[PDB]
Amino acid sequence: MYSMLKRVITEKDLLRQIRLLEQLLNVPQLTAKRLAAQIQTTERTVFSDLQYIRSQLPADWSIETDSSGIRLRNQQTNELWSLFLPQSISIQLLKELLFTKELVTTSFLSTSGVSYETLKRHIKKMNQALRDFHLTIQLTTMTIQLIGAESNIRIFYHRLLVPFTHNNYFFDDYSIHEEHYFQFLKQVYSSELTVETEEIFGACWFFINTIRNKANCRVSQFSFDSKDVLFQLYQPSLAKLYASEGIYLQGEESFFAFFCFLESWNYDNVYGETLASALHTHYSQLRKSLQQFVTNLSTEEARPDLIQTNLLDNLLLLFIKYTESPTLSEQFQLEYQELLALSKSNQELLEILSRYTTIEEPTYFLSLASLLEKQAIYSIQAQTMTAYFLFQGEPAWKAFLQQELAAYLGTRVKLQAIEYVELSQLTLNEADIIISNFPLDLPVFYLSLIPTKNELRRLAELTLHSYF
Amino acid sequence: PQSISIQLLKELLFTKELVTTSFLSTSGYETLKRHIKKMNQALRDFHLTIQLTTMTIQLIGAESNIRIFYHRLLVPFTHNNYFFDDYSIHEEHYFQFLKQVYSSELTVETEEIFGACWFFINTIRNKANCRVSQFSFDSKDVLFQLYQPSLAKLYASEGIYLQGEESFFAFFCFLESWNYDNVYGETLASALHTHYSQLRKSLQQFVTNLSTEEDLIQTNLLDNLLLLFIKYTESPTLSEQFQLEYQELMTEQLSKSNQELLEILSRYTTIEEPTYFLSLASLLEKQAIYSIQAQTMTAYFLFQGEPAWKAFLQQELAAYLGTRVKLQAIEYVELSQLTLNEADIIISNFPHLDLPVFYLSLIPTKNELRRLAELTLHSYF
Repeated sequence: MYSMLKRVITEKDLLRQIRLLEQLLNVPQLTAKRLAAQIQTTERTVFSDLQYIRSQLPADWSIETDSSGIRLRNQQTNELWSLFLPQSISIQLLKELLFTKELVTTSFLSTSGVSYETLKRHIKKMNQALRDFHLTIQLTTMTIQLIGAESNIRIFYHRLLVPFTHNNYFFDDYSIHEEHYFQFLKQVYSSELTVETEEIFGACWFFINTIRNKANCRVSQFSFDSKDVLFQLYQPSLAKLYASEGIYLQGEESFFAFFCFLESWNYDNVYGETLASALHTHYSQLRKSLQQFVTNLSTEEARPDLIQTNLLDNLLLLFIKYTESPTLSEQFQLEYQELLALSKSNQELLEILSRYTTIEEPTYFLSLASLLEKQAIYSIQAQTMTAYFLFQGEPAWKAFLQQELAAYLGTRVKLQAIEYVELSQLTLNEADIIISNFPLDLPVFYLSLIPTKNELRRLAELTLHSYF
Repeated sequence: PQSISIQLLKELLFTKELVTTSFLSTSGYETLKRHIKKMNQALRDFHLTIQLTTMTIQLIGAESNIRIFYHRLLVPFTHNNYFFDDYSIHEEHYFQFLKQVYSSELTVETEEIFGACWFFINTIRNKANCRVSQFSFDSKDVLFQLYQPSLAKLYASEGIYLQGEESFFAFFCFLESWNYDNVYGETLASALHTHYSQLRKSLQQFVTNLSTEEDLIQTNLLDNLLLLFIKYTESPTLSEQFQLEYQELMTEQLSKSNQELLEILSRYTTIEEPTYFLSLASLLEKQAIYSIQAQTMTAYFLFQGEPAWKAFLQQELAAYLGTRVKLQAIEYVELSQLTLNEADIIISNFPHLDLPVFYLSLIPTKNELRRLAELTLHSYF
């Protein structure tokens, strides 16, 4: 979330205060002094932290404190983060290691204000969270450096800084650089290679790749195919984007930049005609195997509608992303928290992915496979619950109430009006319920004649196994 | 059981006049005058009142309003033996009556327990010699004729012969239990078409003229209004008195148009103080309009994170939020260029302070799914 940030701040008081700050931007209610539960500390410290914060807010911010509680008000949000984050040594150190491969230790001790042994002690802590990304900061009396494969260095920064894509402390004058990414998207969206993408994710990649290129930290050590078709199609417009920062991309950098862009592509996409035809013409082997797979999944769950969903196009794109570079696609999984009947049939997906590529721990991939499958199946499944509806009282109001309830319960809950006589029903499944206003064996949800706010909370709650 | 109140209801439920000493001692005069004048403040809400003399205890006002009050009082108690001695036996009689209707070409959907409870009360009141009078009705009315034989047979099962006014009133209790958005059997439908086609023609002009006055014709408004007009024209007096039952509902939940409705109404029946009719009519319009508005709020959806997750989550949010809510995926770009209305929210997990944002966690908790439902409530109710 900001949780990468949280793992990398080594100063606890400052982390605490960062957690306080987010609290009062995130929740524009009044928060109670009692909030201290949410931050997990004493109210005492909350009050000391607030005063700490107050003493250094820019003029147009304020924190107002009373009986009604605590609240942050302003007469833009990242100006607060730009004030507080650089107060942390570990963030200062990561900011400098993003822009140069190596720092002079004495010169960083000088600007941070700390002793070598103290920095050693912070860097030990930081190295515990970098461990997962396959990185470590080495500290000598001469040099401070970020050791690890350049691809993994960039993925870590991307995870860490994507939320700060509009922050001037990390990306000096970001808006001018983002305008370059916007211009590249316009050209893409206005051509027949148009493709939908996550633009903040894209733009932050553009920023990171530019900065590492200017600091002479180049990527390598991954397989790709120089002659890959999608790569060749997009290479020109990616060359122009990076050209706008005075970057020329050598062979490896150029594929990396393209891979980063590809990772930003959405599912259920709308592809321009040149992209479409390239995907129909140059990936017809993968496609056909996935077609077979989707027909066999549909057959095995007993609903041929599946074949008319986007599952085929989504799975193709998933496989493309993985077979473009297994080294990279694997390493890119670190951007996120890697958190039965499909999983059996997914052994066929797993064997198809041997046929084009090799992969080691496919758990993340299978889980994306599953999300796409599950998604497809839910787009076509009918209703997964029957809200049985027994209502005695004024007929006009029953009919209106019935209609409001069905609409509000959404398109997966069937609301069926029944009579007492008919309720001798062995049509009940672990999921189903009866809604009633009449006292009445069974699981019954009682509604007031005019449903209360409480009744409707609990009612939505009990639909939840039918939705996520 | 020790509610002296109840206890007085019951004797007057099952007995017209009381000897007051009988109650005075059958229970435990001045004390009773106290309980009655407090009772009497609710009674007034039904145009009822209890009267005490030394001689008798007596519920003054129309037998009709008494029975309506009892009905609001007991539809919940319909499967209770304290009020309805062996309800099981009696309800069985109501079920056979429905079958002789439901099997047959007179079928109509109704609220069966509201119906059963009317049958029980009308039985009780007739056997205790409290007759209704004091309304207007046509004995040769075709819907009444149609249902009279099956109703006569329902009451015959309790040993009752329906004396004329009691006949129509039992028919009306039944008619009042009929649902809207109904489906009618062949003989009922044919009656409807043969005796109300002109009225249907006039409500159809009305629905059109109302649909341009602000696409309603896709709704079921027409037939539901026909049914309203059918209930009402059977007895405006009884129609208005039965509104006493749900006073609560209506007094909190298109007025000029409805003058045409009244003028139409006036060609078939009297329209003296047609307050309820006007509230019912408004509630049908409301539901008809409701089903045809489509989207009343927009939830803009800003997501960054794993694209597979984006697509699943967008789908499931959209379904959960329902059809009256537009889930629109936007990029950060368009946030500044949103022209955004009262109801609208921004759902997100990328982070400007003062905005109608609802922050979602990459797997939303039951808890934040509760809150989200809440934000939609003014678009659904």
